[PDB]
Formats: sequence, C-alpha cells, structure tokens
Amino acid sequence: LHKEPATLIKAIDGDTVKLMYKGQPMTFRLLLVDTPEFNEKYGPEASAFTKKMHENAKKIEVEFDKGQRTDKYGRGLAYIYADGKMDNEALVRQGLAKVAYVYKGNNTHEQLLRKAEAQAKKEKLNIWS
Ligand SMILES: Cc1cn([C@H]2C[C@H](OP(=O)(O)O)[C@@H](COP(=O)(O)O)O2)c(=O)[nH]c1=O
Ligand SMILES: [Ca+2]
Repeated sequence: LHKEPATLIKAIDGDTVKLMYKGQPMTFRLLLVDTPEFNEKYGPEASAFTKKMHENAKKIEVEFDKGQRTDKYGRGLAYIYADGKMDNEALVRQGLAKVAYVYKGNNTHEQLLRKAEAQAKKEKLNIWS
C-alpha cells in the first residue's frame, strides 16, 4: 500500500472529509471505522477531532487499500494521514470511533486498529466510559 497526496477542501464529520485528489473534489470515507454521527453522543467531539487534525496538517495523504476504492455512494474509501499520522488509527485510539465495516480485501490495517481500540477501551475513553 502507498500514500498519495491530497489537500483539504472541507471538513464534513468524524469519518468523512472533502479532499482534492488528483485535482478533483471527492468525499472520502475512512476505512475500518465508525464515528458517531454529529447528532449522536461523541459525534460533535469526533467531528471536531477530525476537523482539527486536517486543519493543522501541513500534509494530507490518502492511502487506498487493495480492494474497492469507492463505495456505493461514490465516496472514496481510504486510510488518510495527517503529517504522517493515520486519522483512522488516531480516532479509534481516542475512543472517538469503533472499528467497523471490515470487509474482506480492504482490511490491511485491521489489527493495528483493533490494537488501538483495545487500548482505548482499557482506558475507558469517550465512547468506552
Ligand atoms: C466504511 C465503509 C462504508 N460503506 C457503506 C456501508 C454502509 O451502507 P448503508 O448506508 O447502506 O448502511 C455505509 C456506512 O457509512 P456511514 O457509517 O458513513 O453511514 O457505507 C462501505 O460500503 N464500505 C466501507 O468500507
Ligand atoms: Ca459514521
């Protein structure tokens, strides 16, 4: 798997973001995670966490997995990195997302994320308190 450039266009919520990728605007959905929707508990905090991660980044990258690159809604499915740090991992480690939507063939970073989730639950963070 490999990292490719992208630039912020705009925040959407905890697990979706609008990025410019290969010079085209696209909505991206983070692989292997589920943040609460804005209107749910820890939804606002998830959206704030991801928004901040992308605003503060000098460099954003997207990394597709081996399988499907777009979902049925036309959203890109990727691991996204902010200054080298994986958003997907960072959300789970903070208890602001669960591991979820693990489909065969797009699951390269599953166990990395599950390790992060175990550590978040151990610490009873956010969604696990
Ligand atoms: C994360 C992810 C979501 N999805 C689809 C499945 C879900 O379909 P349904 O909308 O039919 O439930 C939906 C969940 O996204 P959200 O969690 O953003 O709503 O997006 C994928 O198909 N592939 C994926 O890798
Ligand atoms: Ca969600």
